[PDB]
Amino acid sequence: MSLDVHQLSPNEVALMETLLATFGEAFNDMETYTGNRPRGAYSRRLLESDYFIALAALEYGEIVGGLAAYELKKFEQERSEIYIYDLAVAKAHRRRGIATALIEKLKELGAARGAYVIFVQADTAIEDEPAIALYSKLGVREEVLHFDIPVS
Amino acid sequence: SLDVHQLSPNEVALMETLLATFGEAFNDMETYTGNRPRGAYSRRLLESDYFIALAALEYGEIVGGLAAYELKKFEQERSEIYIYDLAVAKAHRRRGIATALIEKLKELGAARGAYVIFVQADTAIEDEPAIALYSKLGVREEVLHFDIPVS
Ligand SMILES: CC(C)(COP(=O)(O)OP(=O)(O)OC[C@H]1O[C@@H](n2cnc3c(N)ncnc32)[C@H](O)[C@@H]1OP(=O)(O)O)[C@@H](O)C(=O)NCCC(=O)NCCS
Ligand SMILES: CC(C)(COP(=O)(O)OP(=O)(O)OC[C@H]1O[C@@H](n2cnc3c(N)ncnc32)[C@H](O)[C@@H]1OP(=O)(O)O)[C@@H](O)C(=O)NCCC(=O)NCCS
Repeated sequence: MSLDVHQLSPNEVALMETLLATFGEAFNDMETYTGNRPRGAYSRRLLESDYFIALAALEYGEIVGGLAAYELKKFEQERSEIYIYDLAVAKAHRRRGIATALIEKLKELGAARGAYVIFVQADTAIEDEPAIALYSKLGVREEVLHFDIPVS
Repeated sequence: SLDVHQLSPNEVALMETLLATFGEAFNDMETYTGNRPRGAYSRRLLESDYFIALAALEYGEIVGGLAAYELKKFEQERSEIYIYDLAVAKAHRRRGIATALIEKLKELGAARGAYVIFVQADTAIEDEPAIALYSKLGVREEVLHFDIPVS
């Protein structure tokens, strides 16, 4: 395997755009991830922010997977946690340890940031158990309730 | 009536009071207050533009509180507000306070381009008021939560 797990820099908005296409195909929601892409300026400032983390997995120059996460600096104590928002690997490239490699990279990035934990919500439907099997091996599962409150 | 407003960088002595309010709603007056950050640290956090701290007052004192994070999305120029903790003092429970905190967050989320506010709710019997409050302002979905150690 020639896998390269790479943290996107502010100098790599172009890579972020391709990663969005990887997310779209993997989530079967191309319209959401590529239908109204941000401007380079917006994407750039996000990449040079203190809390946003974008990882890309590459094979011979091709993006085959990636991860988007947010570092949450806490208020009750001097500590931080990393929230994995999106994580995806291209279909032809799955069951090969790419997602594991991405999370392993996020761990060593987290330890360098002083974060004490990484957490991620797993959807529960039929499409999910590959991710659930992935998350169950790395962390501790707990069943919670999620609510989407609308904003006008 | 009620007074819900956002905390400011030079309201750290009030944030630290809100930290205590969390400690009694949650019954863990040691995680939220047994190891509080430096005075220096907490203003840095309040001066940040993605962290949102809300305190509900009635008569010049804390009854409710909210701590949230604005998540600027990468796929589109939009934002999502993640409520991390929402708490109301027990003495003043069931008076529409938690509702007023979320309504305030809606108005500020709109001024940030936020299209949704999401919040997690566990399942323990003590948390049925939260689940009830949340189930009427948003549609529920049952998900799995995973805590992965950085170790
Ligand atoms: C979930 C996903 C990222 C996993 O990618 P991946 O690179 O294939 O995962 P890995 O190869 O590292 O697999 C790691 C372990 O997780 C388990 N696992 C992964 N996929 C599995 C599957 N379909 N079925 C059962 N177990 C699975 C296995 O234990 C695997 O280890 P193993 O091959 O040694 O048995 C990929 O399936 C995907 O992109 N799905 C679509 C989007 C999605 O669900 N994202 C999650 C958002 S949180
Ligand atoms: C959940 C909590 C914040 C609600 O606070 P609140 O100010 O009392 O709630 P509100 O007054 O605004 O209630 C609004 C609606 O929510 C529902 N609700 C609130 N509490 C309820 C309860 N014990 N039982 C049933 N429904 C309840 C009702 O529909 C209520 O409207 P109503 O009184 O007119 O019938 C509060 O109970 C609390 O702090 N609990 C402890 C901590 C917690 O669970 N936090 C959430 C996770 S961070």
